[PDB]
Amino acid sequence: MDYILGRYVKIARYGSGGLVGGGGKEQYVENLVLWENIIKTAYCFITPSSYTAALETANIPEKDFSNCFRFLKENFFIIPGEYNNNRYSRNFLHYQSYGANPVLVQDKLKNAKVVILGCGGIGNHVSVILATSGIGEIILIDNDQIENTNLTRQVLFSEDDVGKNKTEVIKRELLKRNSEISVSEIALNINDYTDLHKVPEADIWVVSADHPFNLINWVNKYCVRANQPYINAGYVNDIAVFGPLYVPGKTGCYECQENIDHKIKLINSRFKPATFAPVNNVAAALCAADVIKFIGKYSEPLSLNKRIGIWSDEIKIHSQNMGRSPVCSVCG
Amino acid sequence: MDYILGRYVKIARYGSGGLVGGGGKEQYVENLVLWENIIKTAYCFITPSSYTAALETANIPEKDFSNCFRFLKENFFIIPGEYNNNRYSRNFLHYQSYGANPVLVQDKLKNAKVVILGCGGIGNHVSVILATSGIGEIILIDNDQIENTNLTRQVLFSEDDVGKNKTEVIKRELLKRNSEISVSEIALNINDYTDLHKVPEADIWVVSADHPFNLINWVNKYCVRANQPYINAGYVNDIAVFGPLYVPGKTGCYECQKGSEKENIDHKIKLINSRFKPATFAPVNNVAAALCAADVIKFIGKYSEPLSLNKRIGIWSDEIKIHSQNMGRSPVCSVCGN
Amino acid sequence: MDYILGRYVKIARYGSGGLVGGGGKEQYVENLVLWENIIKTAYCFITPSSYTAALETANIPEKDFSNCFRFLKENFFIIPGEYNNSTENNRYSRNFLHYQSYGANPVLVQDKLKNAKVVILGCGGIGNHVSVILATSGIGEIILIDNDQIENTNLTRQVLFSEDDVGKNKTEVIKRELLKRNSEISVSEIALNINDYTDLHKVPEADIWVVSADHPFNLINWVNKYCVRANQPYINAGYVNDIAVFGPLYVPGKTGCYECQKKENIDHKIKLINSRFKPATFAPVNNVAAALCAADVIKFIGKYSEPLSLNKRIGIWSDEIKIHSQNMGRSPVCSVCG
Amino acid sequence: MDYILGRYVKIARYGSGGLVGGGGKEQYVENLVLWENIIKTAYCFITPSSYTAALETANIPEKDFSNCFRFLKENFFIIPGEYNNSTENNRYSRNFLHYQSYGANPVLVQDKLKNAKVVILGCGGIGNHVSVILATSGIGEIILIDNDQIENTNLTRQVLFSEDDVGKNKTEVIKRELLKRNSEISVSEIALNINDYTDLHKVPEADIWVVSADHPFNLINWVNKYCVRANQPYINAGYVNDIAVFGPLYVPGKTGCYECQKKENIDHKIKLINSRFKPATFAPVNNVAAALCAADVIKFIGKYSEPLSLNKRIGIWSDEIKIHSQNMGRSPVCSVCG
Ligand SMILES: Nc1ncnc2c1ncn2[C@@H]1O[C@H](COP(=O)(O)OP(=O)(O)OP(=O)(O)O)[C@@H](O)[C@H]1O
Ligand SMILES: Nc1ncnc2c1ncn2[C@@H]1O[C@H](COP(=O)(O)OP(=O)(O)OP(=O)(O)O)[C@@H](O)[C@H]1O
Ligand SMILES: Nc1ncnc2c1ncn2[C@@H]1O[C@H](COP(=O)(O)OP(=O)(O)OP(=O)(O)O)[C@@H](O)[C@H]1O
Ligand SMILES: Nc1ncnc2c1ncn2[C@@H]1O[C@H](COP(=O)(O)OP(=O)(O)OP(=O)(O)O)[C@@H](O)[C@H]1O
Ligand SMILES: [Mg+2]
Ligand SMILES: [Mg+2]
Ligand SMILES: [Mg+2]
Ligand SMILES: [Mg+2]
Ligand SMILES: [Zn+2]
Ligand SMILES: [Zn+2]
Ligand SMILES: [Zn+2]
Ligand SMILES: [Zn+2]
Repeated sequence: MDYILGRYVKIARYGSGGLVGGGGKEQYVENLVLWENIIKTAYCFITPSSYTAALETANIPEKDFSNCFRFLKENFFIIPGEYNNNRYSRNFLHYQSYGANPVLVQDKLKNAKVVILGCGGIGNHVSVILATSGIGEIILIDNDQIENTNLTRQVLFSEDDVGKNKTEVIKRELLKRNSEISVSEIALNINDYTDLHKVPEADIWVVSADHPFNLINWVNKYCVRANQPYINAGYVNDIAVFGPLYVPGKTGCYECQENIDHKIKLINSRFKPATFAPVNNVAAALCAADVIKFIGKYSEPLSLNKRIGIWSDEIKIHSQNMGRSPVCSVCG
Repeated sequence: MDYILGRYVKIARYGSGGLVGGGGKEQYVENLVLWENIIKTAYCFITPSSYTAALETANIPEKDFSNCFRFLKENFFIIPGEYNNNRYSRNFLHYQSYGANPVLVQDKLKNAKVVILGCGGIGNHVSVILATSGIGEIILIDNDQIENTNLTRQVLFSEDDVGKNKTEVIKRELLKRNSEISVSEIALNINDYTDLHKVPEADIWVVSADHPFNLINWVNKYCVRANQPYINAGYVNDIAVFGPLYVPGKTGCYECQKGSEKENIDHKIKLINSRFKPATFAPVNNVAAALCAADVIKFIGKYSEPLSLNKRIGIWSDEIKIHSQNMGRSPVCSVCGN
Repeated sequence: MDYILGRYVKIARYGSGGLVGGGGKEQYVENLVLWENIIKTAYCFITPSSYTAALETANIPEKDFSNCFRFLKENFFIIPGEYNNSTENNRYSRNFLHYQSYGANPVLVQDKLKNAKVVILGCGGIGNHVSVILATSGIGEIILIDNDQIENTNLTRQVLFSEDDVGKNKTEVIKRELLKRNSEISVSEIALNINDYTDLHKVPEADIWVVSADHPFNLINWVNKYCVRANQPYINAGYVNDIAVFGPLYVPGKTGCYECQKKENIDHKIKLINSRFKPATFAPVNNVAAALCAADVIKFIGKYSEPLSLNKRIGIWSDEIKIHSQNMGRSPVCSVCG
Repeated sequence: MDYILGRYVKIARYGSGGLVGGGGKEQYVENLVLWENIIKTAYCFITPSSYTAALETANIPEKDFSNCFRFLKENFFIIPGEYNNSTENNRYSRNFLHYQSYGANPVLVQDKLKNAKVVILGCGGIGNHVSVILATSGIGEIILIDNDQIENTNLTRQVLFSEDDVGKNKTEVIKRELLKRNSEISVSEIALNINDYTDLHKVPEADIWVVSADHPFNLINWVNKYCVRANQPYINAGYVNDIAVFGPLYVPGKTGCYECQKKENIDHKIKLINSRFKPATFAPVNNVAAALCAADVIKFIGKYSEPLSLNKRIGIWSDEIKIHSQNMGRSPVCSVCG
C-alpha cells in the first residue's frame, strides 16, 4: 500500500528540536536529530510512496526510518494513499487528520438525514454548516415568519425576506450554496407532545426550538421511546449551550441527572433572552460539529453525556454531567 | 427617575433559596426570606417606576426594599427606565444586561468604521455580525476570487458566486441584510510591509489574512507605529484562535512575547510548508469568527471588556479545552517599547 | 449603630482575674473587678445592641462601661453589627469569623478575593496545597503553570492527586479538583516550563505569583529579576529539607528583592555534588510552608492583616521547636533593584 | 562496608569558608581549608565506597580525611550504602530521603508504618489533613471515627471533600478519598459520637489516637482519662482561633498527661458567652496544626526522630512570627495519672 503526507502537516524548528503538525495533534520533538529524520521521512511521502520505496529514497538507517514512519503514521501525519483524492476537499483534510477515510465519511454524510427542529438563530447557522458539508437530506421544521429583529443572528435572511416563512428562506438559501442536497420543509409548531409524531425519523434531530419550557422534555421522552438520536443547542443569555447528544442505549438522556407564586410566574412569563449573535453562533457551530462527528463516525462528539456551556464575558467552558442514571424516570 | 425590571431576568426556586438572573450574571441566594424579598421587589418594577412609587406597592419593610433594590440595580436586573425607550432590539437587551444605555452603545457602533482585512471564512462571518449589529462603516479588503471549496465556511457566498471578487460578493450580501450601513472595497494584497499604508485608518482592523507566515508581524509593527487598534482571528487546523486585541498604550502587542541551518534539511522543510493547507472545519472557523466579532463589538461599544485584551485564545474542538497565550505588555518589547 | 460580640471570643477565670479572647489576642486581666466589668459589658452584645441601649443594660457605671466598650471594640471582640451578615449563602461562612477577628468586614474581604487573580507557578507539593486553600477561600481567578505529568511518588504530598491520575498533566488534574471543590471560581492552565529567563514573559500578570518551581537552582533569581522589572508581586515558598520556608513576599517599591541581602580543584567538585541534590521532601514540611504561603497571599489581597513574609524569608524547623526569620529588606547596592 | 553521600546534601561557599548540609543539620565551617577538605571527602563518597576505597581517591592526608569522614557520618551526610537500596520508583521514595537524613534505614521505618494502626478521632479539618498525610506515607491501617455529614461550610479546610459530597458521611468520603490515593493500605470507619466518657470504650486499641474532636469542651478531658487508664497513646491537635496547636503526645509512663499541669450572676454570663463560642477557623492555621501533628505520629511510629510534642502543647501563631510550648510534663501529684 501507498502512503502520503497530509497537507495539514506543518514543520517548525523549535527549542532543542522542532514541531511536527498543527492544532490538537501538534507534536514537540525535543531531539533535533530525530526531528531532522522525521523531516527526511515526510519528504518521501509528499508524493505517494510505499514504505520500501521511501526507505530507499530517505537513505537513513532502517530502524530510524521505521521510527519516523511509525510516528508520522500514528499521528495521521502520513495516511494511506487511498485516503487522498472537489467541493468538500477542505473537509477531507479535516477527516484525514483524525485518521479517517474522507470518502467513507463523505458517503455517510451523503446518506444521512437531519431534522432541524427550530429554524431561528441556531437553525440558520447549523443548517448551512450541514448543507455545505454535504449532509444528503435536511428537513426544516418551524411555523414562524421572518421579522426584522431576526437579522442580527439569522444569517441566511435578508431585509427583503421579512414576512416570509423561515423554512422557505433557509431552503432557498441552502440550495443556492449546495444544490446537490435535498431540502424539505414542514410548517409545524409543536404545541403538545403528540405533535412530535409529525417530525420524521432521521439520523439525528437538531433541537433548538425553545417554547414552551418543557418542549425539551417532550422531545426527550419522545426520542427515548422512538430510539431517535437528538442534540440540544441554544443559549441562556450570554452563555452558549450545546448538548446533550442523546444516543439510544448508549448515553444518558436529558432526564438522567403562595401569593409569591403569581409573582415568580409573572416575572418568568415576561422573560426574553439578552443575547448576542456571537453567543448564538458559538452554540450552533459546536452543535454542527457534534452532528458531523456523530454521523461521520470519525471522532467522538463532545456533548455525549454532557451539556456544555461556553461563557462570553469570561474565558470559560464548562460541562454539566448528563451521564446515564439507572434510576432515570424516562430511560431505563 | 424610573427604574424597570429587565426582560432578560428570570428566577428559579432552588436549593434553600433561589436563583436570580440568567447566564453569567446569575446569582444564587441561599437565604429563602431574602430571595423572596428580591422577587417581591423585582415584581414592583415590572412597570417603569421610581423607587418611591415601586415601594408604595410593596408589602415588605422599607429597609428590605432598599437592600433588594440595591442588589437588583447592582446586577443590572433593574435599569433606568430611559434605557428601555428597532432592528437592534435583541442586542439592546444584551447591552442593558451589562448596565449600559443601549441607545448610546448603538450610536457608537453607528459612528464606527471597521476594516475587514481578509474576506475568507473569518472575514465572512465577522463582517455579517458587524453589519447586522449596525457598525456604520465597513471596509472590505482582499484580492482573491471565490472558489467552490470556499463554500464550506464562507457563508455569504453562493455556488453562482464562484470566480467573483470576495469583496464584491460580501458587499452585496451585507447591504442585502442592512441597507442602513456603508460598505466599500479595496482590491489589495499585502505583499510587503510597505503595502500596509494603503489600508485606511479605522476604529479597528479585523485581521484574518494569513499569507505569508509573517503578515501578522507586519500588521503588528504597522499598527503599533500607526496607533491603529487591531484584532487577529483564525485557526490552527482544529484549534479556533482569536486575539490579541491590540489597543495602543493599553495592551501588549503581538511581539511582546516574541527552516534549518543545515541546507539539506532546510529545503525539505520549505517544500513541506509550501504544500501546507489547514485541516479545518466550519465549526472551528465560526467559533473564532464569532468570538472575534464579540470582541470588536465590545471594544467599540465600551460596555464590557473584550476577552482578547493581552491574550491569544485557542479553543480546542476535539476536547473541552480553552487556553490563553500571554500577550501583556513587555517593557523590553522590540516593537512596542516606544 | 449596632455592635455584636464576635463568636470567636473566649472567656475564662485564670490567676487573679481572667482571660479575654482566644489566640493571638488573648489578654490576661489581673484585676478581677475590671475582668467582671468586661464580661458584663460583653454580655449586652451577644445579641446586637447600640452603645446607649447596652449602657442601660449593664449594671456598671458609665465611666467603667466606656472603658470596657473601647477595650472590646479595639480588640475586635465586639464588631459592627453589619459585619455579622448571618444570611450570606454561604460557601465562605466559616472564614468570616477570621476576618471579623482582625476588625474587617468579611464581605468586603470576600469581594477583594473574588476580584483577584493568582498565578501558581509550579503545581507540585507546594502548588497543590496553596491552590486548594486559595480556591476554597474564593480567590476569583487561579492560573496554573506547569508542564509536568503526575508520578506515583508525587502522592506523598500532592494532595489533589489520586493513583488514578498518574500519567496525566498536573495543571489539568488540579483544575479538575479545584472546580469540584469551588464551582464558583475560574481556573485556567498554561503548559509551560521555564527553560530560561525569557520564558517568564509567557507567565501573565496577576495580583501575585506563588513561586514554588525550583528547577534549575537559579529559577528563583530569574523570577525575581523579571518581577522587579515587571512590577509583579510574588511570594516564594518551599523547603530546605526538613525546614519549611516561605517568603520573601516581594512588593514593588515596598520591600527588598530576593537579591538585596545577597580556587580550581574544588569548583568542579562543588558543582558535581550540588548537581546531584534532591531535597528530603516530607509532607508535614511541605504542608506547613504551603499553608503559611497561602495565608500571606490571602492577607496580601484581603488587606485585613500584615503578611508575615514582607521583607523576610521565614523558616520553620520540623525537628526542633523553632522559627527563624531572615531579613530581606531593601539595599541601595542591589544589582537588581538598587 | 560501603558508604554513600546523601542526595539531600548541598554545599555552598559562604563567609570565610562554607556551609555543609541543608535544613536543620546545615553547618557553617569558618575555616576555608577545612571546608574544602570536607568537600573533597564528600566527593569520594558520591559512588558507594568503603572508607579505604574512598580514601584511595582522596588527594588529602589521611588525618584530614578521617576527620571529614567523621563529620559527614555523624551528620548522616554519608549513610550506609544499603540504605540507598530501594527503587527510585518506590511510592515512598521521597520520604526515604527524609528518613536517611536522620540516620535511619528507610526500609525499616517503612516497615514500622506498614504495621501500624491509627485511629482518627474527628474527621473535620484536622482529621482530613492528618489522615491523608498518614495514608500516603504508608500507615497500614486507618480507622475513621465521626458521626457527622458533610456540609457546604466544610469545604474551606476539609481538603478531601467536594461539593458533590455534601450530605454524605464524613468518614465514608474520607475512606473513599484515602483509598484513591493509596490502595495499598486498610481503612475502616466507625459511626460514633462521643456523648459521654463511657462511649470511649467503643474506640479501638491502636498505636496512637489522633484526637481533634472538640465537643463538648471536656471531651479532651474524657479522652485523656480513658487513655491513661487504657494505656493508650494519643496526640491532640487543633487551634485556638489564629493559633495552630498540636500536642500533647501522651505516651503511658513516658510523658505527662493532659491534666498534669492543669456570685452566680457573672457565672451565668460567663457560661452563655462561652456556650456561644465558635473558633475563627482559617485553613492555613488548621493545616499547620494537622501537618505537625502528622509529623509527630510518623516519628512516634517510625522511631527515627523525637516527636516535638512529647511533654508539650505547642502553639504556632499566624499573625506574628512566633512558636511557643506549654509544659505538660509529668506531675507525681496528678489526679489522673499520678
Ligand atoms: N414548539 C415549537 N415548535 C416549532 N418551532 C418552535 C417551537 N418553539 C420555538 N420554535 C422556533 O424555534 C426558533 C427559535 O429561534 P429564535 O428564538 O432565535 O428565533 P425567534 O424566536 O424568531 O427570535 P426572537 O426570540 O429574538 O424573536 C424560532 O424560529 C421559533 O419559531
Ligand atoms: N497578504 C494578504 N493580503 C490581503 N489578503 C490576504 C492576504 N493573505 C490572505 N488574504 C486573504 O485572506 C483570506 C483568508 O481566508 P481563507 O484562507 O479562509 O480563504 P481561502 O484562502 O479562500 O480558503 P483556503 O485557504 O481554504 O484556500 C483569503 O480571502 C485571502 O485572499
Ligand atoms: N522551570 C520550571 N518551569 C515550570 N515548572 C517547574 C519548573 N521547575 C519546577 N517546576 C514544577 O514545579 C513543581 C515542583 O514541585 P515538586 O518538586 O513538589 O514536584 P516534583 O518535581 O514532581 O516532585 P519530586 O521533586 O519529588 O520529583 C513540579 O510540578 C515541577 O514540574
Ligand atoms: N464527641 C465527638 N465524637 C465524635 N466526633 C466528634 C465529636 N465532637 C466533634 N466531632 C467531630 O470532629 C470534627 C471536628 O472538626 P471541625 O470542627 O473542623 O469540623 P466541622 O464541625 O465540620 O467544621 P466547622 O465547625 O467549621 O463547621 C467534626 O467532624 C465533628 O463531627
Ligand atoms: Mg425565540
Ligand atoms: Mg486561505
Ligand atoms: Mg521537584
Ligand atoms: Mg466543629
Ligand atoms: Zn434518562
Ligand atoms: Zn510589544
Ligand atoms: Zn534588590
Ligand atoms: Zn497526669
